[PDB]
Amino acid sequence: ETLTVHAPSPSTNLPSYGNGAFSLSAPHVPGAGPLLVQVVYSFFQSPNMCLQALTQLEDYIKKHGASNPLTLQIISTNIGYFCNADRNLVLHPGISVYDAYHFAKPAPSQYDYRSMNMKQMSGNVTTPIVALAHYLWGNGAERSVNIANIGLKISPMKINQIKDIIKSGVVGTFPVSTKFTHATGDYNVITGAYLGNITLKTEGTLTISANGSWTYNGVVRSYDDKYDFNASTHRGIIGESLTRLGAMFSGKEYQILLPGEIHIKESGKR
Ligand SMILES: [Mg+2]
Repeated sequence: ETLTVHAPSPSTNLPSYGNGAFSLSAPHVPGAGPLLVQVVYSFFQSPNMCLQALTQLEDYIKKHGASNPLTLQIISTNIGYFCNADRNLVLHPGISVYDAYHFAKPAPSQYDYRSMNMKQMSGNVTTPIVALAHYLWGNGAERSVNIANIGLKISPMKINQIKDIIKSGVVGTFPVSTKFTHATGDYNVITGAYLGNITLKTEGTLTISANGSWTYNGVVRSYDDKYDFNASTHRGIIGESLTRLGAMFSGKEYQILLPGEIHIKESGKR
């Protein structure tokens, strides 16, 4: 019968992340000055800022109680901080996750989910927690992320181009047109967590040379129209955090849209 967490709103949001009691913390580096500024800037670009945040939420529940009102305030506020930052990243592309999280207007503690929530997610490291947001509070509404933002790394050796073990190469030219399943969770802990396994389509050329070396020059887009956000679809360590949290609190399954197209070129040797 699970617990409800109040959506982020000025009316209920705590004044700061962790209400002061805990914080996002970079790795330790000796020194002072602008050096330390770089350290926190790069830490907000790491997937570890997302894992730390989730872990610190999980840790606080264990220590204080899932139904403790303050815990419930903390889940809501903290997620909202992520929701606000991810909003800044969508509305100001190519800016730093740090500056997105810390942009003073609008105030991050004044984030209002009901009026501010967006279909579009950035695909940056903030997105997994925002994906949790939309489960908690989205009411099965549809979301979206561009495939150009999910940090795709293709390894043609895992596709249908692997049927080059036929040694036929060269050339040089081999037309490729295939659908394939791609496990983002295998290498990308951000994307794996909320998208997990996706189905992709690729058209392009495979260039194998006389000495076993090969290049695949092609285009990738989503094969399936949509993907389900539920516990069975989460992949990787962060996905596991999402699953444990989502079981504990009330929410609704939704679909995520994956539009757009990328260009890849990937080489190797037999
Ligand atoms: Mg790190």
